[PDB]
Amino acid sequence: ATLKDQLIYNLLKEEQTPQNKITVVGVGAVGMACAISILMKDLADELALVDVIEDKLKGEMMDLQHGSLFLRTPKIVSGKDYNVTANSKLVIITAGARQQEGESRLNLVQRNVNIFKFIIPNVVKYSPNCKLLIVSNPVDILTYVAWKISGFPKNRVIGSGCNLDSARFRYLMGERLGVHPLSCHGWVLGEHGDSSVPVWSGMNVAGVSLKTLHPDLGTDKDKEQWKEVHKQVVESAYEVIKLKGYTSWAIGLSVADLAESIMKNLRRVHPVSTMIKGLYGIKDDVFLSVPCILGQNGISDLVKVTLTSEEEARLKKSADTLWGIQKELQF
Amino acid sequence: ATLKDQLIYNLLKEEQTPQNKITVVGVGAVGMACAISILMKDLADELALVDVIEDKLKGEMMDLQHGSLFLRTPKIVSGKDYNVTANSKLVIITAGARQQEGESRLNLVQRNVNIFKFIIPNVVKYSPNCKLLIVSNPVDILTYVAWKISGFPKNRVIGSGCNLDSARFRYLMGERLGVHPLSCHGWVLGEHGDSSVPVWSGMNVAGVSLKTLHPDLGTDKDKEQWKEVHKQVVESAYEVIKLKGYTSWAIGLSVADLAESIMKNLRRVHPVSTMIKGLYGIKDDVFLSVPCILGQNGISDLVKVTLTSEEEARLKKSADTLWGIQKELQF
Amino acid sequence: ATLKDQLIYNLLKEEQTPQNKITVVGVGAVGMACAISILMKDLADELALVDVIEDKLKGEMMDLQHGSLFLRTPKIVSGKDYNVTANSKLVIITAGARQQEGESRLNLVQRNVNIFKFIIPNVVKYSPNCKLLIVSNPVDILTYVAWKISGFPKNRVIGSGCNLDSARFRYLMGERLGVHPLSCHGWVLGEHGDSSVPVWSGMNVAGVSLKTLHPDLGTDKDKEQWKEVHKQVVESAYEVIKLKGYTSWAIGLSVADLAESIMKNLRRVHPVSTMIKGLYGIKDDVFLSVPCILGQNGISDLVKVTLTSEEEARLKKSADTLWGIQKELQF
Amino acid sequence: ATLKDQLIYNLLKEEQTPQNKITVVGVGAVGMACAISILMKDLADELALVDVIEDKLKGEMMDLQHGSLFLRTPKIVSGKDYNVTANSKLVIITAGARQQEGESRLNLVQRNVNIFKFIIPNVVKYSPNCKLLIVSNPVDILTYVAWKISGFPKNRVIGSGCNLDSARFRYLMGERLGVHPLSCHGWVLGEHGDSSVPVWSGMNVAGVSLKTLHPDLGTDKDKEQWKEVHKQVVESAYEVIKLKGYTSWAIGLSVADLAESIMKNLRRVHPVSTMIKGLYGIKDDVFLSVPCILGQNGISDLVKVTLTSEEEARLKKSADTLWGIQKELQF
Ligand SMILES: NC(=O)C1=CN([C@@H]2O[C@H](COP(=O)(O)OP(=O)(O)OC[C@H]3O[C@@H](n4cnc5c(N)ncnc54)[C@H](O)[C@@H]3O)[C@@H](O)[C@H]2O)C=CC1
Ligand SMILES: NC(=O)C1=CN([C@@H]2O[C@H](COP(=O)(O)OP(=O)(O)OC[C@H]3O[C@@H](n4cnc5c(N)ncnc54)[C@H](O)[C@@H]3O)[C@@H](O)[C@H]2O)C=CC1
Ligand SMILES: NC(=O)C1=CN([C@@H]2O[C@H](COP(=O)(O)OP(=O)(O)OC[C@H]3O[C@@H](n4cnc5c(N)ncnc54)[C@H](O)[C@@H]3O)[C@@H](O)[C@H]2O)C=CC1
Ligand SMILES: NC(=O)C1=CN([C@@H]2O[C@H](COP(=O)(O)OP(=O)(O)OC[C@H]3O[C@@H](n4cnc5c(N)ncnc54)[C@H](O)[C@@H]3O)[C@@H](O)[C@H]2O)C=CC1
Ligand SMILES: NS(=O)(=O)c1ccc(Cc2c(-c3cccc(-c4ccccc4)c3)nn(-c3nc(C(=O)O)cs3)c2CC2CC2)cc1
Ligand SMILES: NS(=O)(=O)c1ccc(Cc2c(-c3cccc(-c4ccccc4)c3)nn(-c3nc(C(=O)O)cs3)c2CC2CC2)cc1
Ligand SMILES: NS(=O)(=O)c1ccc(Cc2c(-c3cccc(-c4ccccc4)c3)nn(-c3nc(C(=O)O)cs3)c2CC2CC2)cc1
Ligand SMILES: NS(=O)(=O)c1ccc(Cc2c(-c3cccc(-c4ccccc4)c3)nn(-c3nc(C(=O)O)cs3)c2CC2CC2)cc1
Repeated sequence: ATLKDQLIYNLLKEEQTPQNKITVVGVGAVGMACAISILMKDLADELALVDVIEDKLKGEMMDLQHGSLFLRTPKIVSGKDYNVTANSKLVIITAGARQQEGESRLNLVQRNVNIFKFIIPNVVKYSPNCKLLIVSNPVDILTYVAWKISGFPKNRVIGSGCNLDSARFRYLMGERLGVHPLSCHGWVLGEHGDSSVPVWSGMNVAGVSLKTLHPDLGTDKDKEQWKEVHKQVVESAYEVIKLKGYTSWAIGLSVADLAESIMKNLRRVHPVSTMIKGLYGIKDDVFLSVPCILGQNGISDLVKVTLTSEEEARLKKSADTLWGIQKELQF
Repeated sequence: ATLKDQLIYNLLKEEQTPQNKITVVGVGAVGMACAISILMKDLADELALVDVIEDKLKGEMMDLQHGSLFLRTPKIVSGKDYNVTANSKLVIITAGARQQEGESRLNLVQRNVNIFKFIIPNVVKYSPNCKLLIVSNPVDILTYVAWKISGFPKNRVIGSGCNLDSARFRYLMGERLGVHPLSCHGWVLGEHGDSSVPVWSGMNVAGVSLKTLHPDLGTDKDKEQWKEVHKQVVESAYEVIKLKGYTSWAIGLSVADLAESIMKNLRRVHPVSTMIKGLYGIKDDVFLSVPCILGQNGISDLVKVTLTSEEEARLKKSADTLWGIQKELQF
Repeated sequence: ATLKDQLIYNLLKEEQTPQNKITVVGVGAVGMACAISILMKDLADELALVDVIEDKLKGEMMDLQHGSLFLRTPKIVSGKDYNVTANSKLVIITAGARQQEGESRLNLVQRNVNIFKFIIPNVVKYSPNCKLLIVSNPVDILTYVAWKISGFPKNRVIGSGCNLDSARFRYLMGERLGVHPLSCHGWVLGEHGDSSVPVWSGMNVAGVSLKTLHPDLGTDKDKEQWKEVHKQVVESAYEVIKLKGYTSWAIGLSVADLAESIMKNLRRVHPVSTMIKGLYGIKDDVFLSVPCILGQNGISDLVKVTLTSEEEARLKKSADTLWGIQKELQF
Repeated sequence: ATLKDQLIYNLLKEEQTPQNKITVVGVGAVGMACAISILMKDLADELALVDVIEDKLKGEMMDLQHGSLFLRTPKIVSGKDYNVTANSKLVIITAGARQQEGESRLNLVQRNVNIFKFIIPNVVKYSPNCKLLIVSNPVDILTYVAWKISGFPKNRVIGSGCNLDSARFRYLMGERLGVHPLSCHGWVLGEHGDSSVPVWSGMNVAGVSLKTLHPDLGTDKDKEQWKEVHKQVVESAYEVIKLKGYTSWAIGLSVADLAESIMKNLRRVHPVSTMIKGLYGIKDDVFLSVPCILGQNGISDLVKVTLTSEEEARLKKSADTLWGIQKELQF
């Protein structure tokens, strides 16, 4: 008899069957920040990692495993084969190609489409009932791509979208007011990053409309230049990329926040990218961030924000530019 | 009036003072993993980061700040000047040089000594009552270096030591037994890494001694080769380094574990590197890991583990080796 | 030698000092729910309990101590003597008399004033720098009582106020909308309980004003009867009291929420009872709930909510009523 | 269109299907302490409460619901009908009769059996795949009763047993040593309370056997009287009952600890009561606490503690007395 059998009497030859499993595909800085954030929030009973770089993948898995004593996620697995991902409730895509020096980031779209053409069918093959959370950029385009390839209904395909943009907005708003971002409310909608739309009518503390207090809010003649808050939502992201080479910690925390609502069926409202055709005169299949109710079935509902004519037109124009690029992608 | 003053009536304008502050020096992978782990465990109400690479430092700080919505640590600061670190309760040193190709371990440690000669006096100036937690390698030697440079009493100078090695031991033990590492008990003592000592007499589940169940435990005669568990404690560290280039997540969690005991005054027992002169025939100023009680004053007590003659001789040999290196360091 | 000295070598024998200490005075259902909530949220490194019923006090203390394995608050103490409370950062007052059958509300408050005349001077003696959080009812009147007895500056005397009423409001709002209360925003201000004021202009999801969507919101004309949401804020409290005899769990969580902002210096915004003289035509020393910024110094700022004429008149009428009662209290 | 439909566009008519549901039956002080502890540890996505006292049940449910803002458990339900319990992963039984003044607690056994004859078939009817965790006293007898009535395999019927007794043991051990109970290891096995067995051979800090350090450990001639540690495991429970009337907080934390391992599939080792026939010469169907591995299938394995002849005989005698009473219960 082995020492294990000397010490331990077994009652059950059990079905190792995962109940609250999450997969992260792509273990770059973003994927691993999502992983550590999910692990430290105790959201999964099993975590699977997938990548194409085999040594890096195994090393990251082992590094996490060596911390198991300090975690409450008892099973961490990895592999290039998607059988390690079977029966995931939630599959997070952070995979992408490396932009080469000098080239334009427009070259990355089709490269990442080709990556998704390999990833997404394998995800579906092993977790046909999962929710897909897309993080890879350009995220609104790639969420549409993931939706198309997966065949999933739109409630189960979620783009991380403007959840991070809105977190940055509330951070910068809190800095100006001396109030924790949790008590500073404001919504950035539409496309992630450059073209996002700040909804000035919704910016408030304790239910007090800042736009009503300060009618110049969000205009160019605002002597306090609150529009700079949204400008810095975009430019601070480019600044972090310039300063440290990439961003990782805030998106990792953002993604774990989305995973928390999904895994725990919270029905909190998050600005994530969803298939928005049938709103705002948008007549094309495109994904844009609006406030969505997130839970165990993905996006079950969304909030219809009342928009100014200018805000609505910006969303329509974003839909047009998304549709224009999408019709030139090769599936 | 400003929008802020329209919205908010100020009662107090008093110089806010830091209450439960941690500093991390060095924002490579290890420092940032310590940072994110401390942040996600809510161990500090203020986090300061220091490095000599100014752009990387600012970018990491901003990245964390952008996740403020998702955290409960309201102040995150950074700078190359140590005034940002003033009044830390705990200062975590992860700074070090990059060992160059063909650079000897002896030349490398001296370069880290020269780094500590700049860091530690500056830390002491602005937080003279802090606890020092030394992570940089060689960690046991550099804990001695920090102790000698700081002038601190020995209770307030702690090497992360074998807390990580023991976590790896318990992970590997749990893998063999099918039990969570939290319930698998076993202690790795002495030097971090290469020369660490597994204390087979303490390995147990539910208080059942594995050595008494299986007297070959820890010997080469053991048909089940349980010595491989300790061999993998050392080799798996080198394997992660080979596979992903460095280690970060497990040491980050290990450091947060130590920080939790110190910041919350828990008086849990951890194997950390402490001044061991007076034990095991060691008469030199050497730091090695033994089980220590950790709380608000650093190391207040240590456990006197009953060691075999062979185990004691390995600690004494380690102390001899460490002192031989330390007495040739240029301070 | 003793077993303890065989096992443990002591380095430091120094008077341990309290670092992040909370006291709860009064260990009825409300005090103990505050206690367990603070313990399970890891808000304090020392918890002191005080009451005049000595056996009940010791039994509650011991019961918590027996769960120490499952907590991270290493010191739990109690006594009728206030030396056990020395150096608390936050002192939570839940003490009060049992209203007798046929005893008037005016006779009852005077009995709680006489209780506060013994409690508050003793608290101040041993923690002169603490923040006072008053929970006992009538909470707004007794916050004034504690302020006048303590001599504390107004920033350090806080009534739990309408944080609980607003939580009930958001729960009931979330039930109607199918959204988690965390994402349902609405503020109940003024007096706790009976005479509280719902601020319909601030009720929103994702920054979308419900009053602007549904102009009948808050009126008797409203076919959807949203005023019933605020009516249930008051009536559901009385219903719980009728059904289980008292309320405890929600106020315990509400108090822990306030304690979290104070202990961690979060500067989140909470509707708590604060000195309101100078607003809304109120010239008397009266405490009512408005949104306040809570941190390490108590209430540092308050938000000036834009109120309708009717809302402002209700706050002014409340202040008139409270002052009429307070000026007849015997100190 | 209602305000809800004006604000929110619905994507999914969804199956409200519970994924991580827990039920507590009996909402006395113990049941509600288990409930609040489970809620504050975020273990369930749905909590159901059952009792026969209808007003108390509704009041406790409402009090919890009013705290929803401060929790992450989005659905709290209650009822006397067990359809509210459908599809629970884990069902915790804390129901029991009130001992009348003067009568012997032996009269309670059959009264609580009769209670279980109503409860357990209804639990099975609506959650035929759940794990049953029995807390009601006498817990080892009633765990056997629940096992018999339910028809479940023994891995899915768990008595809270000596998990609490062992937590008290480690608390008292920590008090003597000045070490947090988390670092003080020691096991109390067998029957809950009066007849429990302290396993002195397993008592250790950092793997250091206290019995080997101090061979009088656990004997009557021990000049330091460490046997008093186990005496106080029993007597401190009776003391709390005398002082406050009952115990609740420590058992609530104990039960949440067991629920954590079960719901998160941790495979930690806990001393819980399990059907032990086939060990220690025990030839009868009886439940006694031994160290069990707990996870998503309940008790999957148990540790075979090496026992002295006296320890083994105490467990055999306990089995005999359990069997003697059980054969006089009426099912
Ligand atoms: N939506 C948002 O708010 C944010 C999104 N991101 C995006 O996250 C993505 C990843 O960011 P980083 O980690 O910094 O990039 P990275 O390039 O370092 O990591 C990408 C990983 O994907 C792996 N990969 C490539 N092809 C793969 C394939 N078929 N299958 C599996 N794995 C594959 C790669 O080997 C790599 O390890 C980027 O697209 C980035 O723009 C980053 C921050 C904010
Ligand atoms: N004790 C343990 O268990 C473990 C310790 N380590 C050690 O952690 C240390 C850091 O590891 P990595 O982050 O991977 O290396 P890294 O080289 O990427 O980071 C070191 C950082 O220290 C900075 N630095 C150099 N001189 C400085 C000075 N005067 N002041 C402030 N910052 C300075 C550097 O700019 C660098 O950003 C290494 O020595 C490593 O061996 C790594 C894992 C396990
Ligand atoms: N502000 C809010 O939102 C809410 C406040 N409360 C109030 O909390 C207070 C306590 O509620 P319960 O625990 O249910 O009542 P309780 O009567 O059971 O507990 C009050 C405790 O105060 C003790 N006491 C009396 N005089 C004392 C003195 N000098 N010093 C120390 N302790 C003393 C009493 O022995 C008692 O144990 C009540 O006034 C209640 O109305 C209750 C829930 C909501
Ligand atoms: N195993 C352990 O370590 C510990 C176990 N306990 C035991 O917990 C049990 C409950 O303790 P308390 O809450 O203080 O007692 P309690 O008598 O106040 O609560 C029992 C509840 O069960 C309800 N009840 C009675 N019959 C019922 C039925 N058919 N169906 C549903 N509910 C029913 C009762 O109405 C009552 O609300 C007791 O047996 C106690 O000995 C208490 C502490 C330690
Ligand atoms: N609506 S969309 O058309 O899908 C969409 C449009 C635009 C972006 C910008 C972008 C990209 C990115 C990378 C590679 C290719 C393209 C690309 C290619 C073709 C056409 C359009 C865009 C975009 N990366 N990126 C990052 N953001 C972070 C962060 O930390 O926020 C870190 S990199 C950001 C947000 C910027 C930092 C604030 C993204 C998406
Ligand atoms: N007792 S000592 O003399 O202080 C002491 C002795 C030996 C070590 C080894 C070591 C080093 C290291 C790097 C550079 C120089 C020296 C050095 C310089 C002079 C003299 C001796 C050694 C040591 N780095 N390193 C790491 N470990 C990890 C991990 O993840 O564990 C990641 S890098 C480890 C632990 C090994 C991987 C498991 C460490 C300390
Ligand atoms: N603005 S004020 O003048 O301070 C102020 C005015 C009125 C109240 C009502 C009240 C009392 C209470 C008890 C005893 C005496 C007095 C009293 C004495 C003198 C003068 C006026 C009132 C008030 N108790 N009480 C509770 N609420 C809960 C809960 O769970 O909410 C549980 S008991 C509530 C809130 C009600 C249930 C919703 C409270 C405060
Ligand atoms: N092995 S057994 O035969 O099942 C078994 C045997 C003995 C007990 C004792 C007991 C009871 C209890 C209540 C009612 C009836 C019987 C009873 C009836 C017939 C025959 C035997 C016992 C026992 N209640 N009780 C509590 N403990 C706590 C705590 O906080 O620990 C709070 S009440 C305790 C533990 C004591 C405080 C430390 C329990 C079980």
